Amino acid sequence: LPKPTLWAEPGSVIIQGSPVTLRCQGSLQAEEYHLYRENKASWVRRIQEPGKNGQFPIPSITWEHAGRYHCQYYSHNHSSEYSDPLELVVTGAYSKPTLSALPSPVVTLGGNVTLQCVSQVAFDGFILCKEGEDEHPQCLNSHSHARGWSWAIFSVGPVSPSRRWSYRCYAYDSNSPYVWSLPSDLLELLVPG
Amino acid sequence: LPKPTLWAEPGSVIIQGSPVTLRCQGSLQAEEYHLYRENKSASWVRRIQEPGKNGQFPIPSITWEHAGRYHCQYYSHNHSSEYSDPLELVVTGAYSKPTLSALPSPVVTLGGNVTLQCVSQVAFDGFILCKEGEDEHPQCLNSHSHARGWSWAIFSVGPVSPSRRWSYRCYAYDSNSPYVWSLPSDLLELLVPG
Repeated sequence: LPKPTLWAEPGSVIIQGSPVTLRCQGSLQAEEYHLYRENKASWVRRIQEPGKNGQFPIPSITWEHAGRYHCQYYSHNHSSEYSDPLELVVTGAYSKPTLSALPSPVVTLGGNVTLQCVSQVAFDGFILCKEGEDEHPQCLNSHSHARGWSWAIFSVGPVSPSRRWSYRCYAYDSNSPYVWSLPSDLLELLVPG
Repeated sequence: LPKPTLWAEPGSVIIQGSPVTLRCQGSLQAEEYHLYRENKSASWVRRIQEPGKNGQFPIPSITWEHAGRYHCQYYSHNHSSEYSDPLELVVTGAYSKPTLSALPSPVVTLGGNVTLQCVSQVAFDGFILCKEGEDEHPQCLNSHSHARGWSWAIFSVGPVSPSRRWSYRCYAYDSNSPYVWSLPSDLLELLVPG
């Protein structure tokens, strides 16, 4: 039976000391749940019999709150399968990095530009974001699947389209960073209203 | 004397069988031009009358070998301006194609998370992500990083396509603790005329 849906009411990448709630949507005939996982134990909200999901608010958050998050609505008899693991992130812990436009902040119409993200400390993890219109801050992380077999990944958060929203990826080797393979099969993202 | 700046007209990243046309502007005084060259590359040239027109370098049938970072430095009277900031020429479609699989699914809410995956059959190390434009050709973002000193990350993106309120922000975390990012940094906006 359908795995629940779990997102964060205000957002996912939050600043320490900010209100946040973890809303779980599943089958309306839901009586229990399942949350946070890093070592077995759980935050369960046994909702009566209404038509209002099972939220999980927290006024002040901490760094420990940061990790994976998955719910699991339980029925009078039926037990459902887990859902999508949520990536809650708390910011403002270490030394703020620097983002430098290469070469010039001024950029031509449809040009290329190298944005340098630096810091005073050694780091092998960085984030790039973007600011749109009505909506709020949106960032992207990149990780790799080196173990077993190699290929990178592109972790994106709260998306906000306007016109065309399609993604295509490439592949190459460091021997030649300018000569690349053929684009991938057009992947079209789906969004409700 | 001012520094020139070169750019492609049909775009900087193109496929085989497609026309490539680079352009390097400057001052209306100029007379000549200059092209790229690397650790084992070859240099080029073209001559100009006296007044400034456009300065163009064509390669109708594009080819992999032509794939390299470029440079432009013009000539005036007695001196020579400075060689413009390099601009990497990219030729695509050489080998085995990868697949893009938005795990665990492409369907996602406005404010839903998602992880577009690009896995390749052959052990590569350079992967670029490329969202397409409505009338604008796809804007491409590569993610490479350093090693020496104290490692830092650089986001090398292709054609810039400005849309709404512009602003960027940066962040840094540790390997052991990935769900904990540093404080925000300054804001950065890209400048594009009309």
